[PDB]
Amino acid sequence: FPAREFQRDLLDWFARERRDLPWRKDRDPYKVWVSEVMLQQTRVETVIPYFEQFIDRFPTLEALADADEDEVLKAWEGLGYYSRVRNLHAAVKEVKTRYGGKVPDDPDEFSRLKGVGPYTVGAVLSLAYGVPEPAVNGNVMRVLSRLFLVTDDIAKCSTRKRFEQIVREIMAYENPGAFNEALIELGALVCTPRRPSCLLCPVQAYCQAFAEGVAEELPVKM
DNA sequence: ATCCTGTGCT
DNA sequence: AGCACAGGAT
Ligand code: SF4
Ligand SMILES: [Ca+2]
Repeated sequence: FPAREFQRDLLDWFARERRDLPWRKDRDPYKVWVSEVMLQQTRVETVIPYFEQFIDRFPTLEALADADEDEVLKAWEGLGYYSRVRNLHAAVKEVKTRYGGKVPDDPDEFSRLKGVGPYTVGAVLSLAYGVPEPAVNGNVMRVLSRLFLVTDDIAKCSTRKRFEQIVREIMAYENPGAFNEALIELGALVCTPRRPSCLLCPVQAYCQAFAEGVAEELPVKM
């Protein structure tokens, strides 16, 4: 696989098209983390004002850690999935109490926190700390399944481990955050669930699904 | 190594 | 009423 050329085309596209979303204002692991939790459950159009309101109320990890659960829930109200904010709240309290108030940059340690799974670990650590971990969410699974014609069920850990291995092989190690962000952004804007915009895709020349005319059949979910 | 869960959609 | 979605699940 011509990974360097792929990285060039993907990252050049990302340089031009990257959305100036609120959670991209800085690289605070706390803020990235909050935005990833919101985006896991809610459309970007709705997350935008909730994120700003949430971070206004709780600007830093310690601010959230120290807030009463009532205040946290009030800030979440309208987003639903309240157990997921309760878990975030417990996790940042644990960060304050056992991890010096700093999000661990060890994927293993960060993963032990309540609610924190492989994707959240990869997103937060690569975006905020530049740790070369894969950040494979639904968007990335769709992009990789198409590029590499992966027809395995994406609900399976074996399939996700394969996607993880692909990212580790093709990642731009000089900027893992940008690389991971770019794959997610491509999935959001171009390589969409239905009718992907293949004709204006920056990595079309690399894509096996486009070449075979089966992009809309991918990814495979049982 | 999942399959479960809250949610939205039709 | 039943299905799709989307990640973490121990
Ligand atoms: S060419 Fe189409 S299917 Fe392939 S990655 Fe680009 S948008 Fe996705
Ligand atoms: Ca975990």
